[PDB]
Amino acid sequence: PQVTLWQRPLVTIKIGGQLKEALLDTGADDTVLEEMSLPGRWKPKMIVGIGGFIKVRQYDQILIEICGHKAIGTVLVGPTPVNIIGRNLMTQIGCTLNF
Amino acid sequence: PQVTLWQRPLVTIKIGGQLKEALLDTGADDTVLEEMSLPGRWKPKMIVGIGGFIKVRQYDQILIEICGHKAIGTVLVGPTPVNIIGRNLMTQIGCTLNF
Ligand SMILES: CC(C)(C)NC(=O)[C@@H]1C[C@@H]2CCCC[C@@H]2CN1C[C@@H](O)[C@H](Cc1ccccc1)NC(=O)[C@H](CC(N)=O)NC(=O)c1ccc2ccccc2n1
Repeated sequence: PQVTLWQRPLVTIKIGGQLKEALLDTGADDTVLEEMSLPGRWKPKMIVGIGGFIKVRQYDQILIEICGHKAIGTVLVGPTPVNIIGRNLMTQIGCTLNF
Repeated sequence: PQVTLWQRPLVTIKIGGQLKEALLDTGADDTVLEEMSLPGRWKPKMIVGIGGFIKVRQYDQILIEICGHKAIGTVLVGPTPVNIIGRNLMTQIGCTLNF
């Protein structure tokens, strides 16, 4: 459906057997979730945003359901004040901007 | 038109008599442009993103053309590595996410 932007575009994702709210971020290249326990092997990684860098744990081949749509991809876990769904998973579910 | 997200959603804006590329960011509450000269009176402001805070100059009632669509609103100028069009101006031009 058409999600307008008067308020933040938040949605519910299910990942790691848990339900969470997340922000559909067309400006985030990656998907970054708050600290949590995930099944798998991870690598350290450094990412950067407006204020500088944060170190996150990279997870690959993670199944994540975004509003009921299964998607598999790389998830970054770390100190983000808010769970962010980046363009990587959004393209998989078919999201897009309308102008 | 429907802007997909395989690559970054960049567009051309015209502001301050100049043409610039900017990112359509559904995850940014505000609009933040790289340091530039703007016509007006400004207030200092602190904003925060993934890595922490940055101090920006707030400008109000600024006319900014996004891909030819005039919009008037508050612009934040400061040390951002990339010009960001936030949800504030996007709602004015009628942008929205399609799921
Ligand atoms: C997540 C990551 C992969 C690191 N990518 C990014 O962070 C990219 C980096 C890009 C290049 C540098 C300039 C910014 C763009 C867009 N950002 C995405 C971009 O969408 C980013 C996502 C975000 C949201 C909340 C908190 C942190 C980060 N938004 C922001 O940084 C905007 C800044 C603004 N416009 O006011 N912040 C917020 O709108 C915002 C909202 C709620 C908050 C709650 C607590 C703390 C901070 C909060 N910040």
